[PDB]
Amino acid sequence: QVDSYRPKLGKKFNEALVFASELHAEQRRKGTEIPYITHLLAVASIIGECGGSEVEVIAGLLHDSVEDQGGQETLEIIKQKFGNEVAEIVLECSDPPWKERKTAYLNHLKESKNQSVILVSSADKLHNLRSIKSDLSEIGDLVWNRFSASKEETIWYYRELLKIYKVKNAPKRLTIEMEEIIGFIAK
Amino acid sequence: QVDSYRPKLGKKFNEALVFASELHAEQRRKGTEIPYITHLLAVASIIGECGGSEVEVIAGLLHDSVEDQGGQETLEIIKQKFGNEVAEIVLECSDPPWKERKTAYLNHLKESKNQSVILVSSADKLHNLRSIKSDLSEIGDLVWNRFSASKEETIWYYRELLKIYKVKNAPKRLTIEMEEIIGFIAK
Ligand SMILES: [Mn+2]
Ligand SMILES: [Mn+2]
Repeated sequence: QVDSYRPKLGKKFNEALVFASELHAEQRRKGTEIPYITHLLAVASIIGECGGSEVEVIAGLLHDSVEDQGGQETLEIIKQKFGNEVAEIVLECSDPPWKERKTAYLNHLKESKNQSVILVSSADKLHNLRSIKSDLSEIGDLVWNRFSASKEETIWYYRELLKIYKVKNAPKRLTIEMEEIIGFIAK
Repeated sequence: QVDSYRPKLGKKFNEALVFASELHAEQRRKGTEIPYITHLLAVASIIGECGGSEVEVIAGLLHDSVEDQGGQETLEIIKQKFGNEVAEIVLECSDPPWKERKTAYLNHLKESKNQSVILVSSADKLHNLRSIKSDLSEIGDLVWNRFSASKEETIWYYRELLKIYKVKNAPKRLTIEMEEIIGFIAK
């Protein structure tokens, strides 16, 4: 259990792994029995594979913690454990008629001054898209029964997200695959 | 930091997250600066998404620990921390002319009596295939300069692995995607 010297993903990342898993222990991927931690681990992995910093990988593990697991009190815990830079990425990632809310979030991302937010966001969306594709191969169009929007609305939203990620210089390794999946799931 | 009641992925899984990250802290994905923990998190995620048990997800986090991070002494630590069932999956996953070694490992998987080994193995290979595909989109054929075998040998080996996973009833969500990626990377 030696602690290596100045590893890129070290003690704070390991603390974040445990914190994310404990915080989301009872949460499930919508419509399934799959533990939600699977999504957070996948997003953290993608961010790391894009050369993400420790702060960015931690923000990836925690990007759903304020929305889904306690709001402002959880944000304060994130600050205490992981610092304000992580907390600021998480808050900026966090999110009236549905279509206006979507447009507001898209413009929020478009105007962001934090490249870390674009990296975390695009990794989150890539994992969600891979998950739709995999579910389609198992249950077919039953996958769409898990969403709070139509297939057409969902495809529109992902297409708009992709355009923003391109204009904000998200990693091409992510946007290339996104574009392939979107075309696939659009039939 | 409440501990929920009997979560599927609980205290031992959280201990395994930390152990895997500490053990592999200095290891990098071959040919890159990417921390190796990214691979282990991705494999654990895939196993969980296929309905894997806690034992299976932990084995996924640890499937490269004996080969890459200390052999039999590390196996004994795995037994002490996570039990002999996890250790037995890890050992059975772990691996003379190259082509005969490959054939021996393929037959080893084919004869396995442990469905957990097939699940962990197929998740490992799916992540490796996704990684090749993503790297191809960034660096093109330079990806092949990272391997200890030719492109033709690598494609052959993945094709044979896929056939075994199908005959051993690995999850179709994994083998369907494997087959797509293999065809893509084969040009
Ligand atoms: Mn998310
Ligand atoms: Mn592996």
